[PDB]
Amino acid sequence: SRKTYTLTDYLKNTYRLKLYSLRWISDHEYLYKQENNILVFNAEYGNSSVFLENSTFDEFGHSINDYSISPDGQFILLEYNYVKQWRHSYTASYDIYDLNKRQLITEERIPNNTQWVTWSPVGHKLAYVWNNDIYVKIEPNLPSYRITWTGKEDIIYNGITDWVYEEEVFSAYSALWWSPNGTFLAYAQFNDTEVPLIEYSFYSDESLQYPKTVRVPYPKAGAVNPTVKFFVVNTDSLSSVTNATSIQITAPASMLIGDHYLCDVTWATQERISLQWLRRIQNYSVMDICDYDESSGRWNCLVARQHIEMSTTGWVGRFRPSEPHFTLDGNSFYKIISNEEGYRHICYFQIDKKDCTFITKGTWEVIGIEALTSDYLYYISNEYKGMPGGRNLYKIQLSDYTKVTCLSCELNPERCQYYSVSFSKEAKYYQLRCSGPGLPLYTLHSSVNDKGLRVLEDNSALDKMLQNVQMPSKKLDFIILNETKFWYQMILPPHFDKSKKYPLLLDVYAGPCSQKADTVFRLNWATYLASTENIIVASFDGRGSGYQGDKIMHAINRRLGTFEVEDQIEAARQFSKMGFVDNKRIAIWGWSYGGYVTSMVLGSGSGVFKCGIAVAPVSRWEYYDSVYTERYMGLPTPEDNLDHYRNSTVMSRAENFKQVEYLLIHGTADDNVHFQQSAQISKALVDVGVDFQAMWYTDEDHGIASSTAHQHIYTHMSHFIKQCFSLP
Amino acid sequence: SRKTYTLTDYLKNTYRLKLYSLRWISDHEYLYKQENNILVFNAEYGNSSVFLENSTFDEFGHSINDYSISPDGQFILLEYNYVKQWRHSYTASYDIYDLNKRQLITEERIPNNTQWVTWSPVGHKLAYVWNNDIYVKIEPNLPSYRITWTGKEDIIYNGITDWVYEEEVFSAYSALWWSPNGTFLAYAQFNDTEVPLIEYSFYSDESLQYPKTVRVPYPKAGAVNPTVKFFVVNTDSLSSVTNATSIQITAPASMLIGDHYLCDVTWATQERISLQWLRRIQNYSVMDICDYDESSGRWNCLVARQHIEMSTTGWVGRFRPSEPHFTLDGNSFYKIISNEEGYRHICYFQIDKKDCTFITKGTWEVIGIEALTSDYLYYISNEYKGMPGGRNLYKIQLSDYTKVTCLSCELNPERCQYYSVSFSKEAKYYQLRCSGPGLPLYTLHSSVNDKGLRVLEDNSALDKMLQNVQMPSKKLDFIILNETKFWYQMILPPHFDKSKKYPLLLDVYAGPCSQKADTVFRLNWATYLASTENIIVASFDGRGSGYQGDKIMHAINRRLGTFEVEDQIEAARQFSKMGFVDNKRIAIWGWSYGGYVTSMVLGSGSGVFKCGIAVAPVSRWEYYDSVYTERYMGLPTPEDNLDHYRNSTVMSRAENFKQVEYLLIHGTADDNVHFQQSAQISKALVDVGVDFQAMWYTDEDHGIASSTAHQHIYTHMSHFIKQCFSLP
Ligand SMILES: *[C@@H]1O[C@H](CO[C@H]2O[C@@H](C)[C@@H](O)[C@@H](O)[C@@H]2O)[C@@H](O[C@@H]2O[C@H](CO)[C@@H](O)[C@H](O)[C@H]2NC(C)=O)[C@H](O)[C@H]1NC(C)=O
Ligand SMILES: *[C@@H]1O[C@H](CO)[C@@H](O[C@@H]2O[C@H](CO)[C@@H](O)[C@H](O)[C@H]2NC(C)=O)[C@H](O)[C@H]1NC(C)=O
Ligand SMILES: *[C@@H]1O[C@H](CO)[C@@H](O[C@@H]2O[C@H](CO)[C@@H](O)[C@H](O)[C@H]2NC(C)=O)[C@H](O)[C@H]1NC(C)=O
Ligand SMILES: *[C@@H]1O[C@H](CO)[C@@H](O[C@@H]2O[C@H](CO)[C@@H](O)[C@H](O)[C@H]2NC(C)=O)[C@H](O)[C@H]1NC(C)=O
Ligand SMILES: *[C@@H]1O[C@H](CO)[C@@H](O[C@@H]2O[C@H](CO)[C@@H](O)[C@H](O)[C@H]2NC(C)=O)[C@H](O)[C@H]1NC(C)=O
Ligand SMILES: *[C@@H]1O[C@H](CO[C@H]2O[C@@H](C)[C@@H](O)[C@@H](O)[C@@H]2O)[C@@H](O)[C@H](O)[C@H]1NC(C)=O
Ligand SMILES: *[C@@H]1O[C@H](CO)[C@@H](O)[C@H](O)[C@H]1NC(C)=O
Ligand SMILES: *[C@@H]1O[C@H](CO)[C@@H](O)[C@H](O)[C@H]1NC(C)=O
Ligand SMILES: *[C@@H]1O[C@H](CO)[C@@H](O)[C@H](O)[C@H]1NC(C)=O
Ligand SMILES: *[C@@H]1O[C@H](CO)[C@@H](O)[C@H](O)[C@H]1NC(C)=O
Ligand SMILES: *[C@@H]1O[C@H](CO)[C@@H](O)[C@H](O)[C@H]1NC(C)=O
Ligand SMILES: *[C@H]1O[C@H](CO)[C@@H](O)[C@H](O)[C@H]1NC(C)=O
Ligand SMILES: *[C@H]1O[C@H](CO)[C@@H](O)[C@H](O)[C@H]1NC(C)=O
Ligand SMILES: *[C@H]1O[C@H](CO)[C@@H](O)[C@H](O)[C@H]1NC(C)=O
Repeated sequence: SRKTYTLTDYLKNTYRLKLYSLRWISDHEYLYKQENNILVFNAEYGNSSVFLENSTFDEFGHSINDYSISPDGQFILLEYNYVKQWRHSYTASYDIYDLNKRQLITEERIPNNTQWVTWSPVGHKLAYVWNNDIYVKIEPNLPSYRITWTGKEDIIYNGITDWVYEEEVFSAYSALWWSPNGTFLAYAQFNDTEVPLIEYSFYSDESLQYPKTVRVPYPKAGAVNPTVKFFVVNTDSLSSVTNATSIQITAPASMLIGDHYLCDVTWATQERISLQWLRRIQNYSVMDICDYDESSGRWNCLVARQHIEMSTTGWVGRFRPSEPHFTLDGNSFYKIISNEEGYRHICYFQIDKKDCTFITKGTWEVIGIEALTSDYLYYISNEYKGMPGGRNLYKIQLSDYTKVTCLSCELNPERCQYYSVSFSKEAKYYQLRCSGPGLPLYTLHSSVNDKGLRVLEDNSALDKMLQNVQMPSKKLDFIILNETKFWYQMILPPHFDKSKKYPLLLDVYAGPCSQKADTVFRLNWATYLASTENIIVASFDGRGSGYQGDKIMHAINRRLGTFEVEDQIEAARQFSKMGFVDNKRIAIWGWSYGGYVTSMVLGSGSGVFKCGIAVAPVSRWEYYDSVYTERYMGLPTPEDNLDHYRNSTVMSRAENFKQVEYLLIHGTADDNVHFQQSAQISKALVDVGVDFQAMWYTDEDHGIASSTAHQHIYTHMSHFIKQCFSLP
Repeated sequence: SRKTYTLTDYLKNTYRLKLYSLRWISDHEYLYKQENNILVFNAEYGNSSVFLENSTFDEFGHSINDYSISPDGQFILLEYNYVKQWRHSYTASYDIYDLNKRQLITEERIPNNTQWVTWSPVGHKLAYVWNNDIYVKIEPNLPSYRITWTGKEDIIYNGITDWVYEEEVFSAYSALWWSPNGTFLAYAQFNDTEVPLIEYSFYSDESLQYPKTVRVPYPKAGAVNPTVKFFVVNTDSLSSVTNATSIQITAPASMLIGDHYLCDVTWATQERISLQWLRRIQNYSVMDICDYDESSGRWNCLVARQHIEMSTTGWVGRFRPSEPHFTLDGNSFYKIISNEEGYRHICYFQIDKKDCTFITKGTWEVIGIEALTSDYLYYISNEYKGMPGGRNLYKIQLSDYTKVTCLSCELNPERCQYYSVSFSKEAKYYQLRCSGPGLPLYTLHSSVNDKGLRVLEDNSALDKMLQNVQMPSKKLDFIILNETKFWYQMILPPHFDKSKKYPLLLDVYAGPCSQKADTVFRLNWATYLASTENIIVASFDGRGSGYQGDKIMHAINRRLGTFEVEDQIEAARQFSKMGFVDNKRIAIWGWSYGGYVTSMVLGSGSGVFKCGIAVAPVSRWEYYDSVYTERYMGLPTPEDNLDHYRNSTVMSRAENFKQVEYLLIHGTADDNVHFQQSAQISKALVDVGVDFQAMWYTDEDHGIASSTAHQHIYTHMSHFIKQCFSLP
């Protein structure tokens, strides 16, 4: 009976989680920002010298957005004038500071408006992208060599991804890859010549008299995609009297007979590079393994060494083919592939032998491979307790596959069931991040004996303040439909009394391979809704969700907008059954795919929901980008899946919105889910004569993430939900 | 105590006003459509033959949008495939039907996509515009002659106006003018080369995968305007072996020294044409009077016959310089100009004498000159009863200026105080349209003796149905501020009991020279609000309004967004004083300028209003079009009026919205008041953390006038108002 977690608490960020972001630099040391002084810590003993002080750049003259230290400690890269583009891309200006000579490098600098910069993985070589071309600097103070000359704004991209490659395939702006010791620089080249443009108004400061039209090469579903090429250049034989020789590695022939994507590049040795390609119909992929050829000076990709990967029940990978991890000599590698029972497990490959050996099996999936030593492989899985929403670090003995030790399950089972890990340069040490269900807990460990060295952060600061407030609780459980379990989670109000009728808000994402029912600790809008408004905020992972094998995941293949929406409605019904839910007060809300599902649900006239909110929803699949959409729906042609594209829009369900209160919200400068989508919904609802609520956000994009917009939307949503539930 | 006027009554249009739209064809006959048979009526005796039957075109094969009969009765022009553009512009396809030969003209037809068509004023010559060029047809079946070759989409306009000329100067798409007997075709040419474009998304049917970007030459305030040229061509000497000759008529030299507009063209004789020009700073204008010069084949405007008109207190004209009406010999003309007491009266000019003589004076304005015979001039004025919102037909004896007869005041003073008139080809007859405060009443009259011939329509059909419903009443009165009267109107609920506290909705337009307090009979949203919801819907004409002379009209010169908004707030206060108003329930709403004022008012934090709705508001003047904006504000430069442009935005008042409930509504395809404006408001409110309501209308323009959008918005607004007033 103290204060509750209020809307303002969330919005103003009064209760803050501490983190412990460290960047390893050797096998023995790491860096950490402390009161703006980057410090170097000794993994073993824990002592720390100051590496650089908040002082050093008092009079830089510019506000410093980020730093990045050369792998050999000698120089430090300074990032300023940060201007965001899409989710990962941005441009900045850069300056290099010599640490020996305590000075800034004044001549032959990095241009203003640089799109990407990266060090070589050892030493202090530099590669950067400027007006879509790649440049290399051997020494920070020396003149840079030009690698490509073809770069052209919104047409040719060298070393950086276009829109759809950034967002849907690499999850990165960067499209260049150094070889381990820095000899080679590989890069992708993207030709967007015939990719159609999305165009939308941007309004800017009210001083701007005419609105700007932003235009972006963006392939909607079934439209014309970019084409890609791959090159490797030798930075050691750069001339300054000759243009650099870039060596192309063509796609596999099987890929060349139609549209495809380059979807993974991973160096294997100093002279071996592995590449993964994927057909536009994303159920067939091929891996190439290429060796440097001394006498030719090109890259030989032995077809004997190819490895085909495909799926009959859906698409390849969770979102794309998994990345390989090679052994030091690079003759074999481990990779997560789905077994024949449909479960994602670690497989073991020989460069030239065509099959592989699973080194794990079970009714659970490997989340990712984390580290590879000479006789141990470390990975994260959801095996422990057989709960998919959990997350734990395991290690397996390379010389004996039965010897599997769980490195985190036992460490604190009550507080910690969701871990991630960050290893040191050779895995002498590792840092565990526990993120639920208790308050996050960062610790350090040495791999040699798996000894827990010390506690890095434990959020006891926050723990104090939090017993001062009536927090909500989280139940993670499952229900059974057709004797398979489907997990749900519920944020329950403080003093939850199971005999009363609570109003319930269904929190939905439901996208392919999504997981909204997990054991993470979160301070968010739902916390406020439970704590202050006594609303149960529930999420449910139905068909289509991940981490439970392909029978659940691929269940929506080619059939988006069906099973995942019906299972959501079902879950609602089940919650009524549970008894502590007010029947006549169930709501639903979600963002992106979440908004689509919300809308599809509200549109189905199942009468289960009183109302919902869709934020930046997809409304019909022909509008979303090709790489994502087609991965699940294939092509919107009559020979393929046009029928289901058309059978699955929100607008056809417009009529049924007559039975629900609806809130449509969408940022006008949304480059991802275009405003178009919401605009099509409103139109549909107007036409069939349905009242609803609406909200645009001028110049906000898909994040609606700008400070004041963020507060404004949640505020507007809160009022909506309260009035919908008749709370005061 | 029967049924009331409901929201559905308004939206579904259950109670319909009958009209009597007649198109005169001679001095003795007129046409009238009647369950789809155009009939010719005999003005004198009232009998009627059928002129053409709904039958004639049963199997035309196309749906017929409109007709237009050649002045000489021989042919009939048929308009189909109507596709709307802006307020007046559209394109259509056309067919000419021979009435003698009872046939359609099959060869040498009018192209699909014709932008404007018009007959010569006598005979059956044709002029049309296609891809921005002018063509003339001497006979309907003959090949057309090409007049201009320079026409170019969105750049060069021959014979039609660009955006801003259509909307703000000619109130017409058409920019060509026949001489009285059809000898000459005058036309304007518009060069939009450097006029910047407004661009906005259009979404179309949901089948359209990528949104279309509409782009339109549109000069915002202070931006680069179009330039204009004026030509006359002789249609009688057209060749078919020679490109046809267009004599240009340059603007006044005094105009060529800076930006200007052509703002009126009016033929005076068979060989005399009058032109009015206006400087971009719209307080100085010049009239040219041009004669055909047989000897040069050219047009001569003696500088000695020019007539300079200007204003020191504001701009010239109500919205532009008034049109001249010439005597038959074309040596003198009448024109409405403002006198030195500031009142708009009819002035009498001699082509070459530099002064003019007022033929009316008084504390009232002439609304317009209607007809001119050899010894009588007919006009509409707001003189009767000294009420500006009234409207009556007067006639003045040309031979004696003291002999002024009021032709309509007395006809039915109780039912009729707002008249318009339509004269026959020589003013032998005239049709009065009474439009308030009673139900509209159309009658016919002969001018010879001013005898009322018969009643054409009296809406008794509607009168019947209307006593079956509890209608509201309208009070028209004034209040006094600084011993001048300012008029208000109130739509009062049925059984209005002056001792109760009613909730009040302030209906605002407030634009320069506007009039929202008049005696017209209207069936609209306000009727519903009064009748069914017992809300007083009030309007108030404050400073800036028209028809009361320049001291009231010009009061907001260079100072938009001040006096007109403060007077609106004042009026609200006055209504509280009246005693029958609920203090804590005053609302305000308006559209366009009306939305601007509403917003400015809500933003002033006068605490008088609980809430308001802005539909397609102007938010800052730099966004609206040049011709309108500058007419009142001048140029947004530091040497001129930049300061007041900046001191008068809605967004700077954002903070004060914290004290009111707000609804922002705007059509996304608004080519007039661009969506941009509302987008800037929302952004401002978000940034300062103010909650509000919003609604966009996908693909609707400034009218929000499409059938389903129209119903949807008024519905959405109604809920808003009801909840704001706590009404069931
Ligand atoms: C952190 O301190 C260590 C030294 O402190 C530890 O030495 C161990 C041998 C052990 O006995 C332990 O109890 C003790 O606390 C620093 O190691 C140093 O490294 C460099 C040589 O490269 C030198 O500066 C020191 O001479 C050397 N110490 C020893 C005794 O070997 C280490 O530098 C420091 N780390 C930082 C950056 O804070
Ligand atoms: C990047 O842009 C900046 C800012 O526009 C440039 O800054 C100017 O640099 C020169 C130094 O000789 C001076 O003329 C000015 O004093 C600078 N302006 C400021 C505010 O510092 C800069 O030159 C550009 N840098 C690079 C790497 O080209
Ligand atoms: C980094 O790896 C590269 C690639 O193997 C090494 O470069 C080779 O060096 C040896 C000489 O010791 C030669 O056999 C090859 O000709 C080199 N490859 C070429 C042509 O690039 C290099 O030794 C490694 N280390 C460095 C130089 O940092
Ligand atoms: C319309 O008026 C025009 C001129 O106002 C008349 O034609 C001109 O005037 C006289 C009379 O025919 C001639 O001397 C000229 O040759 C004519 N000008 C030209 C070349 O067009 C014409 O008579 C009138 N037509 C009608 C319908 O009455
Ligand atoms: C049109 O209006 C302008 C602006 O109101 C008038 O010019 C102002 O008046 C006097 C005399 O020119 C000056 O002291 C001001 O500096 C003027 N202001 C500006 C910005 O022009 C002008 O008199 C009017 N008539 C015209 C076009 O001659
Ligand atoms: C209408 O009638 C005209 C006939 O003239 C006589 O009409 C009688 C009704 C009567 O009033 C007499 O005074 C008139 O002299 C005829 O000539 C017109 O052409 C007719 N018009 C039409 C369109 O039918
Ligand atoms: C390198 O390539 C560019 C473009 O092809 C060319 O203009 C430039 O001259 C070349 N430089 C040398 C050294 O040949
Ligand atoms: C990929 O999936 C599509 C759609 O079901 C189908 O046409 C094809 O058989 C699949 N191809 C392969 C190689 O699995
Ligand atoms: C054609 O007009 C006459 C009016 O007298 C009417 O009787 C007939 O039914 C009409 N048809 C239409 C379409 O109104
Ligand atoms: C105009 O359009 C229709 C449809 O394309 C065509 O059949 C017709 O003949 C066209 N001709 C004209 C009127 O120029
Ligand atoms: C008339 O004008 C146009 C454009 O200047 C020219 O191309 C055409 O050849 C001319 N022809 C005639 C018919 O005189
Ligand atoms: C950053 O500067 C100093 C340098 O050592 C650091 O100790 C301190 O905590 C920070 N300075 C302050 C007091 O803000
Ligand atoms: C069993 O599967 C789902 C849940 O997985 C269930 O709701 C459905 O009714 C059954 N089968 C189907 C989808 O035909
Ligand atoms: C009279 O005009 C307005 C009308 O309310 C008022 O604001 C003003 O104070 C009065 N007088 C003067 C001197 O402006």
